[PDB]
Amino acid sequence: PLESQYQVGPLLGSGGFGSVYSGIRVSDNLPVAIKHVEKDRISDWGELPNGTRVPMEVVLLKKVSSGFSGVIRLLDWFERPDSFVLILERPEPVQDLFDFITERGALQEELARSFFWQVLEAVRHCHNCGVLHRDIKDENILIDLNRGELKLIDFGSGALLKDTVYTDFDGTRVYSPPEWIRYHRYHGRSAAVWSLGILLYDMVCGDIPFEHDEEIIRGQVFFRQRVSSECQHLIRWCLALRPSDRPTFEEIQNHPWMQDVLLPQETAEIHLHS
Ligand SMILES: COc1cc(Br)cc2cc(C(=O)O)oc12
Repeated sequence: PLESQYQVGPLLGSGGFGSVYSGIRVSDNLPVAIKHVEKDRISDWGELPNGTRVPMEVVLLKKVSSGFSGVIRLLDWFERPDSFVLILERPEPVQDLFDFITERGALQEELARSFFWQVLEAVRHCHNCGVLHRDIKDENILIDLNRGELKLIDFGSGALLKDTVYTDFDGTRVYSPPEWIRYHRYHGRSAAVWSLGILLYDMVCGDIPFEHDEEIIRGQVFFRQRVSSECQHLIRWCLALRPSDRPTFEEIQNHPWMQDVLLPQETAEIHLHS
C-alpha cells in the first residue's frame, strides 16, 4: 500500500471534481489518472458492500466496474487524513469531448451518431449496475483517440438509481431538465434522457442549446447548423417538456437517426486519423 506504487506526472485538470494527475502504475507502466478529492467537499458518503465510510463516488465506481470499457474503471483508491485518492484508468492518447468539440466545431452526423450510441451504451450500463450518473455532458466524456471508444467519467454527482423522485441535484445546471429548474424534482431516467438531448444538440450544433433557466423552462429548440430532420426530431423528443413524453433508451436506440452506426475502430479510422 501507499504511492511508491505509482509515479505521479503532470496535472490533467482541476475544478468541482478536484484535481486529477497523469500517472503510471510502477509495476507494469499502466497509464492511470490519479484523482484527489477533499473530504470537506464531499456531501455524499456511502458504505462499502463490506463495511467502512467512503465517498458515494467510490461506491458508484465499484458498482460500475467490469470488462466493459464504455465507463471508466476504478483501479484502486486510498484514504488520507484530509482527502481520498482514486486511481482510475487512463486511455492514451485521449481527449475529452469538450476539447474535441472546441477544436473541430459541430460534428458531422455520422461521427455524432457513433459517439452518441456509445454514450447510450455507457449510460445503459450504469443503469443496469443501479447507478445514476447525473452529470452526463461533453466534459465528462473521454475519447480514446486510437480505438475510437468513449468512456463516461466523473461519478462525483451520481446517486444510486431509484424509481422514486429525486429532490437533490449537484450536476450541471444547463444540462438539467425543466422539472428540476421549476420544482426541484425529477426522476432519474427521464432527467438522464433530457441531458442526453442537450448532449446530442451540443455534438451536432457545436454548443449547448440553452444557457438560462428561461430557455430551459421553455424548451423551444433553435438549430444553428444544418442538421437533418431525423436528428432534429430525436433531439426535440429527448427534450420534451413533460418527462413522460421523453423516449426510453430503447426508443432512442430504435430511432431512424440511430441506424447503421459505425464501429469504434471504423470511427477512428475515418474521423480521428488512425
Ligand atoms: C482530466 O481528468 C481525467 C482524466 C482522465 Br485521463 C481520466 C479521468 C477520470 C476522471 C473522473 O472520474 O473524474 O477524471 C479524469
